[PDB]
Amino acid sequence: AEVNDPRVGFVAVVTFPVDGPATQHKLVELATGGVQEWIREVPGFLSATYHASTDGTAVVNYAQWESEQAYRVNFGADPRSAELREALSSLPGLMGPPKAVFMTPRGAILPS
Amino acid sequence: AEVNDPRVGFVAVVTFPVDGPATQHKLVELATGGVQEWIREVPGFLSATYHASTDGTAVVNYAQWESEQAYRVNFGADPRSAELREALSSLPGLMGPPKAVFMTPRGAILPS
Ligand SMILES: CN(C)[C@@H]1C(=O)C(C(N)=O)=C(O)C2=C(O)c3c(cc4cccc(O)c4c3O)C[C@H]21
Repeated sequence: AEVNDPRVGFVAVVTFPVDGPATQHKLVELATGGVQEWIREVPGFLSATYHASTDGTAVVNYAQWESEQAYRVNFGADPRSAELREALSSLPGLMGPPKAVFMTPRGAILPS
Repeated sequence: AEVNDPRVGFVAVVTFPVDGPATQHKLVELATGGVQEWIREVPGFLSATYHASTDGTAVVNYAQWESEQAYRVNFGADPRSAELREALSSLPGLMGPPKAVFMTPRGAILPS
């Protein structure tokens, strides 16, 4: 969604510490895989964008949801979220567990 | 811009540690209170979205840029960037200097 779309009620920013660019590419490919297609159809899901840090040491997911309740009761309650968490957090090359920060959009500066 | 617009070549995620929700509100209010009106017309600036962490301890900015070159040359190299930093650090309730992570969008999941 546009970053300041009013439908975006909740945002998760998840950071995965990796040992380098080869692992960053694998992590992204696995996360945006094809078998993660079910996420697209979860009620309340708006977007998940994976980024590689410029220094090769981290992959960051910025994800937009309609609400915290949608994220917790529709994605979190689904058995596939536990499956995906296991898979991503056990890929070889990870230097620690993913760290998530949950947050609400409160203001935005955009060009006119 | 849409999170997966291909024009987004460079992203900065800046985390401001704060002492609770009241400071969260005051910092977003400051950041969107006109101190950075000038940024809207900077070439290559796409957006700056400020969010309050749900735990009350940080304000996070997700900022989209057309390229790292536009960010460094049209933002970082402009003396007004430093004035903006100084304005945001002068607020009571900040608990440390802001932390930045620089990154490139590499994959996305959108709805359907
Ligand atoms: C490893 N998986 C990928 C991982 C793990 O471990 C944690 C965690 N253990 O704290 C986490 O919070 C994740 C998280 O919040 C995720 C995970 C993927 C994921 C995918 C799409 C949207 C979205 O919002 C989201 C997400 O929030 C990946 C998570």
